[PDB]
Amino acid sequence: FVSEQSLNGRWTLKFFPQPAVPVMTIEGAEAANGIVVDAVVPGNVEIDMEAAGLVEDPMVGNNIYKLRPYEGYQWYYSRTFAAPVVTEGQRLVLHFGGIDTFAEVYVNGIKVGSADNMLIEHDYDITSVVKEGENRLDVIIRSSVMEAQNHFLGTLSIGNFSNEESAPVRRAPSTYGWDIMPRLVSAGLWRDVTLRVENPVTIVDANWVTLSVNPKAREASESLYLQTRLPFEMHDKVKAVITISRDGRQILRKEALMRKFANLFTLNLSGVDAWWPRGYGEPALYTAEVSLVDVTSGKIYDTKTSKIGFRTVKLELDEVNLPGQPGQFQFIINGEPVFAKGTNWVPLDALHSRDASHVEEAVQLMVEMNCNIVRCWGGNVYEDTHFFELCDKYGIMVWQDFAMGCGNYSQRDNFAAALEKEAISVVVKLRNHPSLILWSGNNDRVSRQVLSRVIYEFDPTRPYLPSSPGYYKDPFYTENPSQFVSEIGYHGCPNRETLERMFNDEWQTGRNDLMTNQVRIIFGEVPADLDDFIFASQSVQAEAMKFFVELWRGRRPYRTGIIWWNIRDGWPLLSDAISDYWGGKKQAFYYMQNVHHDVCCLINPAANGYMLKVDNNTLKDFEGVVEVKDVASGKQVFKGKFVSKANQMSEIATLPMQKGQGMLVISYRIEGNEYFNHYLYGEPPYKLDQYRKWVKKCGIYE
Amino acid sequence: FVSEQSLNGRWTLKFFPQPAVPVMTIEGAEAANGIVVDAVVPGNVEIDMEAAGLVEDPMVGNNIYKLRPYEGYQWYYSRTFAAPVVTEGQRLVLHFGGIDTFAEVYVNGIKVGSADNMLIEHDYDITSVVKEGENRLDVIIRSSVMEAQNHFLGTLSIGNFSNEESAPVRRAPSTYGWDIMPRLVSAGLWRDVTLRVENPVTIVDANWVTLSVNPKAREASESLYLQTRLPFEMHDKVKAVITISRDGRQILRKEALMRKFANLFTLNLSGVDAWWPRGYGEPALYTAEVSLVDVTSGKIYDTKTSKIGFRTVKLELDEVNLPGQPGQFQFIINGEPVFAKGTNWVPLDALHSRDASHVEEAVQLMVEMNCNIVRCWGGNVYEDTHFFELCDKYGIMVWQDFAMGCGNYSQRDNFAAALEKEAISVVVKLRNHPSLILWSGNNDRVSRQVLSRVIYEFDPTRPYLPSSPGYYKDPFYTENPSQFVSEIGYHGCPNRETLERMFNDEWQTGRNDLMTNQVRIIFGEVPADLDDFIFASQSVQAEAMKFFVELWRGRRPYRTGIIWWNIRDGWPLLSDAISDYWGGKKQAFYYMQNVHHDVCCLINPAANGYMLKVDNNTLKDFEGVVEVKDVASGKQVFKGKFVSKANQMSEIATLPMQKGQGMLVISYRIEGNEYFNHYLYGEPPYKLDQYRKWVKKCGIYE
Repeated sequence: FVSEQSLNGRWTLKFFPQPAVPVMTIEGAEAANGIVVDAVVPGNVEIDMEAAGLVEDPMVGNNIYKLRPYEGYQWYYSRTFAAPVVTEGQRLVLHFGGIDTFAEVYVNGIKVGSADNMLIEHDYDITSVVKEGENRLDVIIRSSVMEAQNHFLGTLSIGNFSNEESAPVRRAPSTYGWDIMPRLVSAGLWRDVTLRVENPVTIVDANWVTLSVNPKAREASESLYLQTRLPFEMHDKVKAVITISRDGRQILRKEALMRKFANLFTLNLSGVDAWWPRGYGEPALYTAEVSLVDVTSGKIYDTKTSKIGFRTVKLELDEVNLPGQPGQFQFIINGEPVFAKGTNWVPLDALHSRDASHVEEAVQLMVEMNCNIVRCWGGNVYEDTHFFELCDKYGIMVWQDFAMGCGNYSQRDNFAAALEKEAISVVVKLRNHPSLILWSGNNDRVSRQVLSRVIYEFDPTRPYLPSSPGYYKDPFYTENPSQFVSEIGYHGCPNRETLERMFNDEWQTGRNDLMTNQVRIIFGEVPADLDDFIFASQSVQAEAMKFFVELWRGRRPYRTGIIWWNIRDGWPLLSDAISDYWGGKKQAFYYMQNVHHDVCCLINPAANGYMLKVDNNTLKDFEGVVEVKDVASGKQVFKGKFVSKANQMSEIATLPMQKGQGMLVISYRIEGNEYFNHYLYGEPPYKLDQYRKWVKKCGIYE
Repeated sequence: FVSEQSLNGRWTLKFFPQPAVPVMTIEGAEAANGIVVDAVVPGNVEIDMEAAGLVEDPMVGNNIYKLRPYEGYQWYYSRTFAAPVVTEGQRLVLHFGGIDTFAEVYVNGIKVGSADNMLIEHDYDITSVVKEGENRLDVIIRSSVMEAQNHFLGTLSIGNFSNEESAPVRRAPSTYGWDIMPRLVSAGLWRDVTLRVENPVTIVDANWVTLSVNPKAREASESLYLQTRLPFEMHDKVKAVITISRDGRQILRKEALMRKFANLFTLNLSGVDAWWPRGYGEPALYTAEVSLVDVTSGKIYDTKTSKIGFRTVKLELDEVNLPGQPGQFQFIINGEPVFAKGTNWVPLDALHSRDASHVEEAVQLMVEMNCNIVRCWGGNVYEDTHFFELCDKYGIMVWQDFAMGCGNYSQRDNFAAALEKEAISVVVKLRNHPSLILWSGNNDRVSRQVLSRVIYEFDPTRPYLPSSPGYYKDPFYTENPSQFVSEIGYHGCPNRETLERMFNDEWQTGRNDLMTNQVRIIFGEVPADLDDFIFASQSVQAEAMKFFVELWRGRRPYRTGIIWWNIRDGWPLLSDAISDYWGGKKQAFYYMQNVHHDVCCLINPAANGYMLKVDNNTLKDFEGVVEVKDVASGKQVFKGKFVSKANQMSEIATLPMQKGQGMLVISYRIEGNEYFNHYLYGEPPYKLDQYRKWVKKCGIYE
């Protein structure tokens, strides 16, 4: 964009209870009896009120329930802005990255738009209403909860675990409450507000599509679907300048005279690397830039730049074993069947204006874990562009769920038009990121028509799948027929430092019972000491998660992927996450890390023994040695060389059954690098002090 | 509702020919040159004009054809009403139970609505337009026939037996003419007009769904889908009070704090009886009441009460014998396959404001007949709530056809939006009646999309079936393959008292020939005497109907149901009904009554004799004796005991073929109760005097 003048910073926020007739004008907003405080954009209204000392910190104890009255409040944002320089023919666009949710937008007392979706951007042409000098921007938000009473719900929209208030509105269903995730509806301008100046000649969209890729020949066929705004007097007088580069070095430069507003450019490239997920290769990214330049004067009218990756994606459905069942598929990246291992992406923060501050660390948790895939939960908002940029950079594939609740939705025209608008917005915005590999829904009007037609018309290169949503050794897990398990979870108690900071009735804020259960089956009794209960509850979560991934990794090539719930909490809570809201890595995080390795030696239970395997999630063969040794006595159970064939599971040896309870060490070395693992044999209940000494003498985990 | 002030009574009706430009304003209505007369609401405009002596009685002779000019007239209803007490926050709703059809509704000279469907209710919020003191209500109806010329018809909408004027409008197709049913379009406010006052806290809908039922254990799982209007200041401060009772005794009382506007309550009940159709058990009904009560003050904001029945319905489709053919299904009520026997429901009156006055007696005709099912014809209007209440009370299942004509309809957006609005209105209004068991239609845009999507979203507990629409011993009836015959009919001449009251050209008002035919095949010659022709024509209809039901009852379990056309006339006419418009029971009515018994001994023709059967449409076993005796000579053909197994047909004996013509008596006694039947053997033509003596000496029918 020619000019991007930010409107972030200090605004004026006036809040008041919403009357029977909602306030939708500036006159009623300034006449209403309310409280005026300073606000920060981007932000949440609860953050502004806590800065004013009007609400307590909702992250401690039961303070979150004290935000209940504000769900029926209205929120009046207002600020003054200076009008940027607009010459004749240019357009001034007021850009909202996120309005939660129902609001009337005014510029100089003139309504410029009416917003009704918190998950998509909002752009309003304010060229004709802006004035010279000081201008006025007013946004009057009304109660999201009360808007639901403007709709009549179908039978199948009531009673589902999704809140009925979430059914007729386009908002993140998690904000209304889920499992233990607490109700925090909130409101406000939770993303950037900016002013954009566009030339009469401008780029509307630049769609990059990888037609084909030959990784060995270092070649790729890349298409550019360029749509521009082009006055006819500029036809045959503007040229498009396409530039592909990597690390400063220019790979390709193509110029073409713009004779029409929409064009397709096919670039056959040489000496370019393919984009691969983690383990299967390098996440090669190339800077793709297109510019509209005047042929005579050289004036640059617009320029769009993004980092793309040459990659092809295909979902291979298995119709021989369980045809059409959830999980009977496998991702084919660059013609190679990949094994998916990763986490489900939950909200990063109940106050979603703080999501961007957590994106960096949260994605890094997947890097240390070595996740090659991540499934963004449909109950959460759509993450912004920077999240996908990090997944592009670190080679983490993205499975994107369209925002839906666990329960049926409307089948009428009004809700379909709102979902089509949302789908077209999200698809066009994200369809150029190589990390994104799959759209997912869940004649049901939303998934089997509206979302499918949008993908068919705006993203034909990605698959669209409308489906797939006590003792960890129970047949419930060990005899699951799903080639690709999606949401597998287990509860763990957060670290003591997180407990003493977030905090009976406070712990409840049968799920808390589930914690005490799992410790009894594994360790016999519930430890009276708090520190002993934390280590025991975290060790149960650690072994259970490790067992799940090792099971799927060891049953390849039938098993094709495993996504687990989850990697990080979005609120200081007692849940199934392996890392809490403040960055505390629980005991499970380290157990899984030694199993998500590119080449991992593991043990699976066998009929008359233990099966020592080695899994390879790369495209190269590896040689090494592996040594199995009982922890307690130190006896060597197995030691020998192994060949890890590329992109497959390899069986090494069948170990004899050990006596009673105990632990085995897995010491294997690859190319001079030492890697470590373990296997808990025997039958529960175990002695907690014995399991503690096994971990300590193993010398792997603290 | 807090206040229901009726607006029924005397109105002011001004009628005039509709100009080229239809009158749609109060100013043009009062300026038009017309006639002003007193009117009665609810009513039909023809009834008001006959009270003024302006039209003759359209029930005598050819007077109905003199109402032709009024089809192009406009009708201007007008009255004054006092405004009920409305406090701050309350809503005043003007309720129309039925506007026929196209009208502009004005309150104090301000248009509050525009109506375009005579089959559904119309509600308009007149809170902002009502004034203190005397108010004005004006309804300007225009010509329904002329509105059709505002549409272009498809090829398949022209030429069908449905009138082309009925295709593009939402009106009862019967009003335009059907078979001999005469054309009487009519107009007016044919149902109640009332004023309703709603609190800010009010009940929008209370959907009762029987999830499951265990008749033996006297248990049932009942769900309540409650949708309310709830100001946020009332959240957590209003409670819902649910009460299930029967005959004053309270069965269940549940209270729940209203924390959101829409909720699902599941009630697991004990000591409750299931609802059964006639014969299969008791029509147990329970008073289900929900109220919104202020937790502090105890103020009752709203209360909705209705009688429900714990019942489950399933349509078992036969895909082995004739897969997908009409009639190859059977109703499963409470897990039991039921045998359906009943009548088709035609209009109760061509002037439909008189329907409510006939509902009581008409439903009683099905009670004396012992019908356990009734199919409301799609050419008729949707009956009101009281009709379904009587079917709930007397255990008569209801098969509801969506209002459609025999012929294809439009496939464009305008007609689909009008039908979706009508379907959503009718379904939400009737989905709580236990007697209702089936919705029926007939990629055809109406049945295979619009109606189906409405049922899927607003009534998932009931089946939706888009289909099934000379000598009575001709193979045309005796070799019909339909397990469930739906519209089986036969003509009979009404009683003499009905002829001398309704009345060549008058009798015509080849169908009248059909009467003279059927008497010739059965009795040889056409009786010259009128009384002799009436008895002969009614006896033909009586034996033919009796034969049809006995055929289906005797071929169970393959045959699953039989609905016959029809039980009652809606106008003094010569038709196939077994009871005329003035309540006169024709000879067929009594023949069918002795065959619709819960346990009926009957005879079916066999290959080399007669098959003596006993049918059981209950869930209990019965023992008795049966005696067969020839009428003319008095010889005993058969006598012995029989065991009637529950809910099945049982063969008793194969009787030898009797000589020549004659009649058999069927004298069977069950639990000390005497029941009677007969069988006409031989081959037509018969002597009418001989058949008369057979009936007289049989001692069953007068």
